[PDB]
Amino acid sequence: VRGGMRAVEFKVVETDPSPYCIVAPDTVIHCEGEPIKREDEEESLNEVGYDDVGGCRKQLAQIKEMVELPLRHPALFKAIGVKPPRGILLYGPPGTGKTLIARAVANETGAFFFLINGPEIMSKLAGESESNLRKAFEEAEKNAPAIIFIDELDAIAPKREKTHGEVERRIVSQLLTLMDGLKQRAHVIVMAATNRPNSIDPALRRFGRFDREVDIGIPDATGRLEILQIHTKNMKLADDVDLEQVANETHGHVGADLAALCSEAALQAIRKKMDLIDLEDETIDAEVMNSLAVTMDDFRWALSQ
Amino acid sequence: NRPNRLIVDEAINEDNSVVSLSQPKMDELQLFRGDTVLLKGKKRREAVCIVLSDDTCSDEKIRMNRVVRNNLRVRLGDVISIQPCPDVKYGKRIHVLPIDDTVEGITGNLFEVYLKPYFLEAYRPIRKGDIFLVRGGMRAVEFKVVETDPSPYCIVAPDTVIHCEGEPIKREDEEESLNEVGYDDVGGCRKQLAQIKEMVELPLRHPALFKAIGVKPPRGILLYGPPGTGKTLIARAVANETGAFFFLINGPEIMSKLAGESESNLRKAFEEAEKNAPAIIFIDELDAIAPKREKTHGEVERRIVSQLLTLMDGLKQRAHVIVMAATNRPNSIDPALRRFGRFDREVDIGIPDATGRLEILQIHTKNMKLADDVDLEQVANETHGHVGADLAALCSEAALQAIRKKMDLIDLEDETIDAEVMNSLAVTMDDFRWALSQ
Ligand SMILES: Nc1ncnc2c1ncn2[C@@H]1O[C@H](COP(=O)(O)OP(=O)(O)O)[C@@H](O)[C@H]1O
Ligand SMILES: Nc1ncnc2c1ncn2[C@@H]1O[C@H](COP(=O)(O)OP(=O)(O)O)[C@@H](O)[C@H]1O
Repeated sequence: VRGGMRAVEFKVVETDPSPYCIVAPDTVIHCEGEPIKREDEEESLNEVGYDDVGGCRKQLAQIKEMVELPLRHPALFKAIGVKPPRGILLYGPPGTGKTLIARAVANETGAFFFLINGPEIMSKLAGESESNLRKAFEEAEKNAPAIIFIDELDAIAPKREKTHGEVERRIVSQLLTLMDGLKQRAHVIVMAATNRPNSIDPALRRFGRFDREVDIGIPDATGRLEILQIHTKNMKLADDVDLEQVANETHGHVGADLAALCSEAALQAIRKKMDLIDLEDETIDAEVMNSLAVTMDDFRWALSQ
Repeated sequence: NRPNRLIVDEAINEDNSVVSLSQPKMDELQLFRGDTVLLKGKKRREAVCIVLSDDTCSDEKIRMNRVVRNNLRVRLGDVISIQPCPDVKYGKRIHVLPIDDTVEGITGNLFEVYLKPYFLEAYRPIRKGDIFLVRGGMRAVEFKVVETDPSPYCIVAPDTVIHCEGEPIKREDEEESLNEVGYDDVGGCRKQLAQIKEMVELPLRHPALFKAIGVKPPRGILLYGPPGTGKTLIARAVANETGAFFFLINGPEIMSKLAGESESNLRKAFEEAEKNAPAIIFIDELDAIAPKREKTHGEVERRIVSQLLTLMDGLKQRAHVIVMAATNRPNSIDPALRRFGRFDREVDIGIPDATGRLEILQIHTKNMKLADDVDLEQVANETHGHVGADLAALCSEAALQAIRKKMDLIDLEDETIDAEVMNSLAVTMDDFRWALSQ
């Protein structure tokens, strides 16, 4: 159930007409004050899903079929002799949803996920850095089927003309080795992200490595409208809010932009309304957050900064 | 929902005894042009002031300077209640002492140099426990009201006796010095401050909001502009002004530690800002740490940036902590620092305009005695491309020049400088002329 700028998950502990029934205007509803703890096999809905991605469609269609078999039907490859794609490279400017896309495909496919971030790896001491890459790959395999997503890849593999360092080079090579090291039982796929080919070390393309590529462009008008909706699903929008308009005027924006736009319009709304009445810094009351509504005026303010 | 509850906004009048409301509010409250009022705020505190009208003030808000705002224990944005106080009467005795860390360095008769001028026929209303500021002798002295005869409040009239029994009380933790950076110490920037202010308003003043909400507040604020533009000053003020915890990081400083010892510091810094959140982490010369573009080169130089990137992405939590950095321009910085969740907000602090300099000039001459011939508007008018650091240097030089001609030749230096002396000395337009001509 969505509201007060967030979503609450509820479990049906028992129904009178058991085990199923319809909740009618007369149905009494008990809600005895104690919040149950989530059970391992009960994925939170607050998780990334294909339904949290907008704009991409053809790209998702491709990626989906690419991982379908290896990540959902591993035995197939134990019995078969064909090779599934091994590395999927994601092209596009920042805030395009590459990470979001990779995280969803994983969740959405029950796959094990492990995120690697260049800046993060590249800040470890020399040697301590590679030990991590290996420890990472090594773990993704323990829990395969799994998806290893290297975030800012070019932060690790730029070699072209920009590489320089008896460590910088020692790392790439390490990544190359680790890549070729794949291929086994329940398969694990590697997904990386960068702004464009040119950034990456040509070696990473060499077939058996990142042999598949997907370019996530910038959304189109419809794409933004879509993205807008996704990021306003938990908030109360006034009737004057025209997302289509908002979508129509944000030409070259990317998801990260639109999300920021929504976040700002809501915080702006929170500052005029709630804020001035003043019911903050305590333990925010649901009813309050629930009544507050972002207005087209609030998105106007955001689009004008 | 209480016609007497108002949002404490900034002051137009720098005088410690006055607060401004709007006429329609003065009516609704039935208050007059000079009525003494009783102001209630936080930590069960109070203050007594004189209320004037302000056509630029809004019905809901109340303008009040940092002295009163502190006496009340409220920050801008906070709410206080106002009530009339006509029953107030002329004071008999008054005991006040200076706050130790505001008189170190000087010797002399403060009463004569400070109290006497400050009160003199102004009929300032004071409530016991009040702490007020007085400027002179090229510095500001802080005084606390230890006790008033007509207790707990009264007016200081030409007849009111004023005791000042020689012992300087020690400051109390929760009593911020007025000698601290404030929005009132910044001039020129306005729109930039307006932006930054609203950016940190919620996360730094209403943390729980984000515990209960799912929206993301800006995470990194990047400040663009040439040197001496007040970027550091701006960041330090927003922090103070918002009760936020502040932690300064300086590139050159970090980049001088041994390899590894340098990153350990960045982490230890971020790690501490979080301990005391809400907090503001200001990285000073950022480009001294993150230039990567084409100018980065070093199995340590790179290892640091990456470290900063990691630390940035590491943010996001309970009471939020915001990161503010400063550089001369985009180009200088590593493009990676822009990547949304990091320094996703930018603010360009240009060079002041004519009015901006006039403003800045005033701020840096508030503690000195200016002769009547001093024309700051002129001074402002001729300093075209100057920036705050310039104007401040200009003031500092004009005063030192004044000190060298006057005091200096009479010769009463190298001993324990007497307040009365420093207080009499006045910087003349001639002194600013000398400065502007070097
Ligand atoms: N197609 C999209 N649909 C919905 N949200 C998106 C999309 N693209 C980006 N976003 C928003 O922008 C943030 C983008 O960051 P991320 O997914 O890490 O993208 P990238 O890896 O390109 O930087 C996401 O967390 C999401 O909130
Ligand atoms: N807008 C301003 N208002 C008042 N003083 C200013 C302003 N800008 C700069 N200054 C003066 O210049 C010195 C500028 O240094 P700093 O604040 O560190 O600026 P920056 O970080 O750009 O070098 C400040 O301490 C202050 O005395």
